[PDB]
Amino acid sequence: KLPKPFFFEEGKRAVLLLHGFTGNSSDVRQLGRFLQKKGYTSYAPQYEGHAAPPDEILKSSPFVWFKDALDGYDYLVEQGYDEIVVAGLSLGGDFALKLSLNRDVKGIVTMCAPMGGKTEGAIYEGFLEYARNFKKYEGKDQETIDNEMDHFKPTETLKELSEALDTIKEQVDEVLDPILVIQAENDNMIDPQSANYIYDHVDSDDKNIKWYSESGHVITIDKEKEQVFEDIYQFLESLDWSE
Ligand SMILES: [Ca+2]
Ligand SMILES: [Ca+2]
Ligand SMILES: [Ca+2]
Ligand SMILES: [Ca+2]
Repeated sequence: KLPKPFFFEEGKRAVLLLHGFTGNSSDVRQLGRFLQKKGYTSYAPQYEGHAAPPDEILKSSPFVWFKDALDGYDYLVEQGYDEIVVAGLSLGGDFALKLSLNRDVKGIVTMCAPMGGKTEGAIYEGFLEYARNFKKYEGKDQETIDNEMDHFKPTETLKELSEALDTIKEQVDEVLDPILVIQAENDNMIDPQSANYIYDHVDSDDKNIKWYSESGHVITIDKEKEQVFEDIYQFLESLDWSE
């Protein structure tokens, strides 16, 4: 079965966990379980068309995915959690920054978040590989996979993604809330210098950047995830919770 949103309820301090483009809640589930062990509630929404056949992404848009993130914040509030940190991986880190401008958060965590909308190379190739792997997961024979990929047209989706990222980069200077910026030094999906851009251009009064030298882009599931989780916990413990 494909992943679904999760909601791990513990104490009154809550974390909204946002996944990346073509990702899903499985990329943040271990972080959610760690946060639960430490007493924090977490909710991980999923973007429209994700955890589903890749054509559903082509029929959706980043505009909807950001609304899915906002809906996740609003779901936490409806469920009784008013004090929320937003933590996002990759595109979700961009959405975490933008969400902080649209909803009241106690803090922001960005994890390998890109700055700017370059899609040529790694993002484009990653999306095609995601689609090919999904069709093999569907049990399709090789001729069917090959022919469907000949007709898979990601250009409009990647253009929308690029424009959404460009817009968020121009909003970074509006960010005010406490922030932890996390980045893998050896990221082969985005420019790791994005992390310096975020750190230097937010207007937050409380900021920290952490680099990890042995992790790849999906840092929440890779070889240093335990240290990443501990660094997130120490950030959360430093914030202005009412309880
Ligand atoms: Ca409830
Ligand atoms: Ca600006
Ligand atoms: Ca300032
Ligand atoms: Ca701090």
